[PDB]
Amino acid sequence: VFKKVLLTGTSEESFTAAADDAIDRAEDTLDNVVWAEVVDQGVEIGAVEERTYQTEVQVAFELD
Amino acid sequence: VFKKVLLTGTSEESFTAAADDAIDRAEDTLDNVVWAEVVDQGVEIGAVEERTYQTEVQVAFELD
Amino acid sequence: VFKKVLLTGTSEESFTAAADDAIDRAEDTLDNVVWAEVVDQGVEIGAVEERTYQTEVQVAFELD
Amino acid sequence: VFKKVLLTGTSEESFTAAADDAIDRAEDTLDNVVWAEVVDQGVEIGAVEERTYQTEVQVAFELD
Amino acid sequence: VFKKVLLTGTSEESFTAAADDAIDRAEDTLDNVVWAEVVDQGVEIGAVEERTYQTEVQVAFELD
Amino acid sequence: VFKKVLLTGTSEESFTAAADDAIDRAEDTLDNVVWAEVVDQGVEIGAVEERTYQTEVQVAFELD
Amino acid sequence: VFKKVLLTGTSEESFTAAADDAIDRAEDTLDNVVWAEVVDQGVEIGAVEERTYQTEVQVAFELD
Amino acid sequence: VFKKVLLTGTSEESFTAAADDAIDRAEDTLDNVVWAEVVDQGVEIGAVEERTYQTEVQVAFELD
Amino acid sequence: VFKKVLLTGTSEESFTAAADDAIDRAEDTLDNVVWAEVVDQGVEIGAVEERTYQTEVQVAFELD
Amino acid sequence: VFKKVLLTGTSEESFTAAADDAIDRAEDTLDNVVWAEVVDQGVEIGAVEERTYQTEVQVAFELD
Amino acid sequence: VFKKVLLTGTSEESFTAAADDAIDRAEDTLDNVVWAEVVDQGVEIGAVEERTYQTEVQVAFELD
Amino acid sequence: VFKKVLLTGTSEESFTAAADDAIDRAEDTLDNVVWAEVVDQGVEIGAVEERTYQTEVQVAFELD
Ligand SMILES: [Cl-]
Ligand SMILES: [Cl-]
Ligand SMILES: [Cl-]
Ligand SMILES: [Cl-]
Ligand SMILES: [Mg+2]
Ligand SMILES: [Mg+2]
Ligand SMILES: [Mg+2]
Ligand SMILES: [Mg+2]
Ligand SMILES: [Mg+2]
Ligand SMILES: [Mg+2]
Ligand SMILES: [Mg+2]
Ligand SMILES: [Mg+2]
Ligand SMILES: [Mg+2]
Ligand SMILES: [Mg+2]
Ligand SMILES: [Mg+2]
Ligand SMILES: [Mg+2]
Ligand SMILES: [Mg+2]
Ligand SMILES: [Mg+2]
Ligand SMILES: [Mg+2]
Ligand SMILES: [Mg+2]
Ligand SMILES: [Mg+2]
Ligand SMILES: [Mg+2]
Ligand SMILES: [Mg+2]
Ligand SMILES: [Mg+2]
Ligand SMILES: [Mg+2]
Ligand SMILES: [Mg+2]
Ligand SMILES: [Mg+2]
Ligand SMILES: [Mg+2]
Ligand code: NA
Ligand code: NA
Ligand code: NA
Ligand code: NA
Repeated sequence: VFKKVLLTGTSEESFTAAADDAIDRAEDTLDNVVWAEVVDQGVEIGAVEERTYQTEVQVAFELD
Repeated sequence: VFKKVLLTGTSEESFTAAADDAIDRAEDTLDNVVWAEVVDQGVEIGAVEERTYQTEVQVAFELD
Repeated sequence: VFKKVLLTGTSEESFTAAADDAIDRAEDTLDNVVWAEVVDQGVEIGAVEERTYQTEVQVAFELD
Repeated sequence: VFKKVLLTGTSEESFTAAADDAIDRAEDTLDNVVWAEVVDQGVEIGAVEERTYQTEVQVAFELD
Repeated sequence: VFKKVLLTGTSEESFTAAADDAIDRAEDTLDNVVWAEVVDQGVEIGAVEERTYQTEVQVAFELD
Repeated sequence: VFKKVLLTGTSEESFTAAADDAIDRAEDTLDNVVWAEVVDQGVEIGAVEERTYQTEVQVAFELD
Repeated sequence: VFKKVLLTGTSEESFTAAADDAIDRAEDTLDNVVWAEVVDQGVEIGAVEERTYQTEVQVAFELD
Repeated sequence: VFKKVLLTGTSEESFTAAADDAIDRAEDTLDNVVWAEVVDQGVEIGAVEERTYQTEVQVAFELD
Repeated sequence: VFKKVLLTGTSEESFTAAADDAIDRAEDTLDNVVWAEVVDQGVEIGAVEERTYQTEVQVAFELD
Repeated sequence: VFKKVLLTGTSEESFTAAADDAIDRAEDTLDNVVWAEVVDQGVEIGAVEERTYQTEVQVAFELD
Repeated sequence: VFKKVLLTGTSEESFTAAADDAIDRAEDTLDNVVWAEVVDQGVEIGAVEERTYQTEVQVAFELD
Repeated sequence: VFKKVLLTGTSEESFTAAADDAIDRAEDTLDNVVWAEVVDQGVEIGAVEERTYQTEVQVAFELD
């Protein structure tokens, strides 16, 4: 059985790096991370000092 | 990094109040709740005494 | 077996009341109404005297 | 010919009132507003003092 | 309030059995499981000895 | 001209059998049933004695 | 309250004429037809003597 | 950079002519119109003397 | 077993004729073409001498 | 690099068997088939002697 | 109230840079740009000297 | 007439490079490649030594 968690990573550099940011966090806390699916992308402008790229991923991990 | 939980709130009054019901529950248990996105709405009729409005939200919270 | 009818309710007050308007009509004519799913919402402005909220629902009822 | 503008209204009270907030703004600036279609709903929590309901609408108006 | 977890069940037999596999896991760990919604189906071929059917479900459970 | 009715069939056995359950009901009442399109699948757990598979189909039939 | 029926019209000439074919049938049987929304289009080739254009419409009519 | 405007053209003749009606209006007012994407089609029946075909297009034009 | 090819037909006349243009090409090369499903429509303006209607179809054909 | 082919399998028994029917055909002709994604399901009724389940899959295979 | 404009940015380097290209243009002309949502991505090949990445964004800005 | 092939490119570096990987393969084998549309993005983690970015594109090419 696989389970997915819905995470939004951030980066000041790129959409790829923002996806990596989410996956890194998943790997900090979860065992057996197997894949991530991009489900949304966007950019925060008017709340931050530098544009911040956001990539939302479903991160799948194997249970047991 | 943000994480989302998928919650369905209920209310006997309105769709807005049903969204609030989910957000209230998230805030009981989670720190740093930042936003909610409505993803579905419906009404339970033939299981309850009074019509029950349901609003399903992805509730986003900041990790750390 | 359940069947659904696709109804658009109207209200001069709210989206919730417009959903109720459709469900009320279903219950006038059908037995065993069990649930409604919101599928669209909108507002009529330039055909009516007062803004009219519209909520479109699939209304499910049990056959037999 | 109709044209649509994509507006997000806000309210501290309800999703219906947030839709009205967008439509009111359209009517301030545009002639012949005829209808609005809800395309998204959400709630701002962690940037404001009170929860703020957001309703995004395509607001249609007749040209000429 | 209901919460959903996003699980992918597997089976060497059928899509129905793969859905059951996810629901079984949810029921091992959660109280008050009430319903599951199928959101995706697929088949793993080139990583396994026998074709493996996958059915992804949102599994809803009642909180409290 | 074809018309479609939106039916949800149920089965304690499988998603295929639940689709058949809806089609059987359509054929009880309608002439010239020609095809069915699956539009949703799910499982009822916390209202029934045994898990109940649901398959929702648009059932098309030829008019005249 | 409005209700919609899901009809597929056919024509050997065009997608527009196929939509008209469905609307014509609705108007044969229903009072107060107000609008139609195109939801699908296709072409039957390998069952007919001439290509047959199909346009599927939700046809809305006012109740009462 | 390209920008899109969301226009609904109308015609008493066809869906193609309704798309043209929107594009014609865009070209009246905008320079460097490059393409249009159909996003919706429908028919107005119960507000007009003759059925009126509507085709909604995103009309893209090049900035500068 | 059926297979589909994803083709975009073009016409200077109409969306229907653009669909036909794709189907004609499929029939030049493939046996047992059975149906086509429209999946997108658009108009090329700023690359051609005359507006060019495009209709994208999945064209299904029977294998063997 | 992976490529996908869009195939509809058929079966008189089940949706799972119809998916298998498509995958079997892919494996007859292609090397390195790795996975299949279900994209549609339906039932043919009014053209065949027995109901025929159809499952449409994108079948992915590795190039080289 | 927020308003969105639908812009397609271009870059010879990356999808991230193409999003930035659109946002830069919005910021040239608009005050109070707050966020951008990616809605499409693609690559122009057969009209340009070098592959050109395109990222389409809804760019939101606060009115007043 | 245009045709599209559905390809998934891979890269250890970025989503942009993964799109390029698919387009490069198309250009190895096909004449008159004109454009690519991104339809999915994801990351393989638990099958490879280094995270592998995947970008799925419909690659369009002109026939004849
Ligand atoms: Cl989710
Ligand atoms: Cl329907
Ligand atoms: Cl838009
Ligand atoms: Cl495809
Ligand atoms: Mg930096
Ligand atoms: Mg998002
Ligand atoms: Mg009360
Ligand atoms: Mg729901
Ligand atoms: Mg009042
Ligand atoms: Mg609607
Ligand atoms: Mg207040
Ligand atoms: Mg939104
Ligand atoms: Mg076995
Ligand atoms: Mg999936
Ligand atoms: Mg049994
Ligand atoms: Mg459903
Ligand atoms: Mg003729
Ligand atoms: Mg269809
Ligand atoms: Mg005329
Ligand atoms: Mg529309
Ligand atoms: Mg001509
Ligand atoms: Mg397209
Ligand atoms: Mg048999
Ligand atoms: Mg299909
Ligand atoms: Mg360069
Ligand atoms: Mg696009
Ligand atoms: Mg490297
Ligand atoms: Mg994918
Ligand atoms: Na989730
Ligand atoms: Na219906
Ligand atoms: Na717009
Ligand atoms: Na394809």
